Amino acid sequence: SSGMNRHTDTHYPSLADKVVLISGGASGIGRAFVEAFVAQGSRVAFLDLDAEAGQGLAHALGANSLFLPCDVRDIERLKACVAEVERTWGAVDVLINNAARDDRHALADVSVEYWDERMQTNLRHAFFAAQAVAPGMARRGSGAIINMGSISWMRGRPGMVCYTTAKAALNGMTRTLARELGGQGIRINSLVPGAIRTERAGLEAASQAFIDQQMLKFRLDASDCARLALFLASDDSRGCTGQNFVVDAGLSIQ
Amino acid sequence: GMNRHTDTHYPSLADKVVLISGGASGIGRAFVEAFVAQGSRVAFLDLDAEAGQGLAHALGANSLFLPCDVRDIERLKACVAEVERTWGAVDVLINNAARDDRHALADVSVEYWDERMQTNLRHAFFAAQAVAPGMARRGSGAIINMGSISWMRGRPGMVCYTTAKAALNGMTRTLARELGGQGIRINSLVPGAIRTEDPAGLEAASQAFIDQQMLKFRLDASDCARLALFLASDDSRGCTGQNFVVDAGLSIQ
Amino acid sequence: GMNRHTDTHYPSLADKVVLISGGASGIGRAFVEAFVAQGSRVAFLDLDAEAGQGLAHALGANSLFLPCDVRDIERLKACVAEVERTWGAVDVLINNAARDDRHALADVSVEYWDERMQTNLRHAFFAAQAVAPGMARRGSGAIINMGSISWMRGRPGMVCYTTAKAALNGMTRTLARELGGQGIRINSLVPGAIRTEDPAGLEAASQAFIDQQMLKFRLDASDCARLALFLASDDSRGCTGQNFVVDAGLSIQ
Amino acid sequence: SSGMNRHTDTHYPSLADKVVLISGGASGIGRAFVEAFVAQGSRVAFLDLDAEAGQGLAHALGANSLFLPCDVRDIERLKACVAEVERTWGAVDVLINNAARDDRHALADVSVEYWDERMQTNLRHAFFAAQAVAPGMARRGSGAIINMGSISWMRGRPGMVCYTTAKAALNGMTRTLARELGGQGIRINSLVPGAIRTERAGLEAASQAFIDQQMLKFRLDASDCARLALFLASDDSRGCTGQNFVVDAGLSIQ
Ligand SMILES: NC(=O)c1ccc[n+]([C@@H]2O[C@H](COP(=O)([O-])OP(=O)(O)OC[C@H]3O[C@@H](n4cnc5c(N)ncnc54)[C@H](O)[C@@H]3O)[C@@H](O)[C@H]2O)c1
Ligand SMILES: NC(=O)c1ccc[n+]([C@@H]2O[C@H](COP(=O)([O-])OP(=O)(O)OC[C@H]3O[C@@H](n4cnc5c(N)ncnc54)[C@H](O)[C@@H]3O)[C@@H](O)[C@H]2O)c1
Ligand SMILES: NC(=O)c1ccc[n+]([C@@H]2O[C@H](COP(=O)([O-])OP(=O)(O)OC[C@H]3O[C@@H](n4cnc5c(N)ncnc54)[C@H](O)[C@@H]3O)[C@@H](O)[C@H]2O)c1
Ligand SMILES: NC(=O)c1ccc[n+]([C@@H]2O[C@H](COP(=O)([O-])OP(=O)(O)OC[C@H]3O[C@@H](n4cnc5c(N)ncnc54)[C@H](O)[C@@H]3O)[C@@H](O)[C@H]2O)c1
Repeated sequence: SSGMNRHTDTHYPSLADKVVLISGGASGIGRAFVEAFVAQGSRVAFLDLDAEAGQGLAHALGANSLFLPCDVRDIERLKACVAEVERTWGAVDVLINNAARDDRHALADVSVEYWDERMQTNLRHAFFAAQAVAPGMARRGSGAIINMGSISWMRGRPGMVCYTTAKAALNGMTRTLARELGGQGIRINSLVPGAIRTERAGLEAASQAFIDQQMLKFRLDASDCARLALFLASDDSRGCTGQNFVVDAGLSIQ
Repeated sequence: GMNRHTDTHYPSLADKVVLISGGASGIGRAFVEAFVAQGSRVAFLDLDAEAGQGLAHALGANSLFLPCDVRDIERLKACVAEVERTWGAVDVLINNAARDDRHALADVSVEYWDERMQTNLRHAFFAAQAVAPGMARRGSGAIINMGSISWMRGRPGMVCYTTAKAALNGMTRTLARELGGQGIRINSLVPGAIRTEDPAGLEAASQAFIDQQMLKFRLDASDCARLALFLASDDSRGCTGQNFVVDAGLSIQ
Repeated sequence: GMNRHTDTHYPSLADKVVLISGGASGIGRAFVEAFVAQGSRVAFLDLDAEAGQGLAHALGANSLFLPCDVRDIERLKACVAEVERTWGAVDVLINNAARDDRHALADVSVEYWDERMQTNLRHAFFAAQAVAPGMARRGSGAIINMGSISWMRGRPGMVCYTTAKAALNGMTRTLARELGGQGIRINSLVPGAIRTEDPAGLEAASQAFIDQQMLKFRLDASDCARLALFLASDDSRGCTGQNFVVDAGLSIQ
Repeated sequence: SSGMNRHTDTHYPSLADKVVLISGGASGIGRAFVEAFVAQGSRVAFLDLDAEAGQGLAHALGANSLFLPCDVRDIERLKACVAEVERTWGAVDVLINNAARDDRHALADVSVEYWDERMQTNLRHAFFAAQAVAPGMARRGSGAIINMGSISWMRGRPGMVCYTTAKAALNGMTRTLARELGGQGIRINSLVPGAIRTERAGLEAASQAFIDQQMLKFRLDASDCARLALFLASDDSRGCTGQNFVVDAGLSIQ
């Protein structure tokens, strides 16, 4: 559907028919991944807690898009959602650990219950999702995992300690997983966005603030993220593992 | 009788109130002994009661052992409040308690992951949260997060421990910014392969670390403690947000 | 007959003007061939005239070989100006020319150091300086600095080469900021141990890199070229100031 | 002399009588090193192109301070200055590569002659000085090298490409030298300052700008640098090599 963003004009033959799985795929950046992979002719499954948003997107993208309802805090349902994907299409080729929650919170405000919840939606699934797809990949001898990272912890960003600390956690989980699974043919990297404009006056000011702080004087959008994801998924990046790829218009270096 | 760990003397450490988690054994013990030798008032937390009691008794009246399982945040909070009740606001927090037991990626259950994160990461946040208001009232404080080179070197077979350690690398930066306007500096102390209490199997493993290191000698707990004293003292007053790596070059191979 | 290096097709590369130093052989050749396959106009510089001539002849009318010894800044400037005269402003500069010959710390003279810095670092600055005004007039441009993991891994026995490579790591960041307001993005492409044209001695060394890598296969020039195409294309339009490391995990050990 | 800053109250017995060599020692940060080591009772030699500044400082600090005139661009004189130090006191214990020139310069303005000169005063000496002191150290089985680094290249600071690129060069030269010389007992690290107030209206504003950007809301001065240098020199840091130690009040993380 010409209504839905293709995100790039580039064509990656190596993505055709690969099985892709994206968590938090129904909105924002996750939606752009879902769109971009479908446009390259992958078989794309995504998970999201918003069922009516997920259903609309699968309906718009057609039969090579699959929407599986899932709350990533429930590891049981996450492993079930994985098993379903592997049942329908085979072993996953490309896992994108994207689901996350970046609501702001002062350090003094944080209760034990909040911290545990935030760690569960922000960090713990990426581990269990990678744990779930790994053996299928290993059986085949190949696959790719992308962990969505953030420059927020790199820039020491205050006021959201559970989210920045999870993002920092994934930076390290990428390296060690890379080592643990590389012998099996599985490459793992972190895609690290800067300030991506989405849909999640004073808005104009905040937007100009980013442009003033960035090296490249235009705003980043979800397309910039998906363009990096397609490269990281494709055979073009087959020797890259353990690494961060930062798409942030220079905002992390100031 | 006690390991003093350095002949250096830091006048700025005299009388400072120092709180260390997992202080009864290993690295944490070395911190406890080193800061006591500098004249600090040192409170430490540990779930090993017998080890903690013995150590406090051996070090005397400027050591205080509080029993605490760091997974229990309420007890952690209570231990902090009691330190502040006895000696006033903490000057120096060292988030040290950790469990680095090996575990294969394939075998980790939800429950293991939650517990390993709670032992290895969660408490460092809550301990910081507990000491911050007392620090801010006084206008000064230092926090030291014990880090690890293991995640930097992509070390396999202990994903919960390395991921926690990588978590604290980020938590250092962001809390440094969030609290530094209150006068609180926060850094991570990042050791390499520290020797701590098949003879050939041990000897061989120890030789392998020497062979891979740039400096050809084994590191021990004293190396750690000497870095911590500097990171606590007024000599590092302007350092915040940073890692300081004591690893004989093991991380650069 | 030619290595195309990828089956990927980047429409944004069609007709772009690409300048590569040390393009006649090895990695630089792979760049030359890969961008020509995408429909770009590719100019390359090299001191090996016979290799450059043959390559331009083999690739045809959208390849231009300019003889150039990159230590000679005046010639470097002249080659840039001639590219701009034939095809207009450069779209994509790849600072590639380097010499990585081994040399012991103890034995390096002033003259060796100066020459090794001139071959390995200086030209990348001047080449950037030469292409920047033409980029700025058009409002867009990309620069790629070929980096190395060797300094990151503290590799001994070639101090001039590793120090140059570490120099470009910093030069990437600062030129990214200085030129990005003009629309010019700058990144470093950082390969691991790339196979390029005692059999047991070679086989063993190659096996050692496989053993230390995370992915168990040897990297080649094509791996490099496929990253460069992405870093040149509109797919990386928002990436600047950054390293992109293609090393099969060799740098994380 | 009570007139001269001691920089710390800390006492390091392991520094007593060690031989220290500092390039660009007569002014600013280099002067603070010279003062701090003398106060710990080291034998301190420094090099500087400003003879009358160097003479004044050696006169003020007394007989365990030695001032050797030197233009660090002249590698010959630098190796001679080293040989003199080793002749008078033995092998150097602690080398601090501090001399540098941070005049601003637009990228378009830079001529070949400028670039080569700047690289010579900013980078090339640190290599040759480390080359000169190394064999004496190796003979003894011990020593320490500190390379003065800068957060400027880390923060992608524009308008001084020769200086930031040299600083970036030394970041890498620290790692590789660490490996090359570690078997000999020589440890090498980079001391990396933030915005240090020195003596090198609108000044007040610029100063407030740093405080606003820093995490810790006070200015850094030369003492902060020397306090780190003494630790890096002493036996207290005997297991630390190959590393950066950044003293910048959080300015690099923003
Ligand atoms: N916005 C940016 O500038 C930016 C920058 C850096 C990193 N990122 C990262 O990009 C990724 C995508 O972020 P986004 O901005 O599109 O977020 P978003 O919240 O706009 O959309 C993410 C999706 O995740 C879903 N989701 C949230 N909780 C979930 C749960 N428990 N189970 C299942 N689905 C759940 C949301 O409903 C939504 O569908 C995240 O990893 C985030 O950290 C974003
Ligand atoms: N040993 C090394 O090579 C090494 C290397 C890198 C980093 N580190 C870091 O050093 C720090 C100290 O480590 P160590 O090697 O001495 O560890 P250790 O396991 O020997 O000792 C840690 C201490 O914590 C206590 N402890 C553990 N769990 C606890 C809990 N739930 N409640 C209370 N106390 C608890 C233990 O009883 C022990 O006294 C840790 O943060 C570790 O991450 C150690
Ligand atoms: N080979 C690897 O494993 C590897 C690893 C990391 C980084 N790199 C980087 O890859 C880039 C390409 O390297 P390579 O391995 O193909 O090197 P190479 O030495 O095989 O080829 C470099 C090319 O530059 C040309 N050249 C050298 N000096 C020149 C000069 N003064 N004037 C003009 N041309 C000159 C050569 O003639 C050759 O064609 C270099 O920047 C190197 O730093 C290579
Ligand atoms: N100022 C800061 O905020 C800051 C920040 C980061 C790094 N640094 C670094 O700190 C170190 C000291 O800098 P500073 O600010 O005190 O500089 P300064 O210029 O104030 O004093 C440095 C000394 O070096 C001398 N010198 C310069 N050229 C020389 C030459 N060719 N031969 C011999 N001596 C020479 C100067 O005359 C002076 O005596 C340098 O390595 C600099 O990069 C400074």
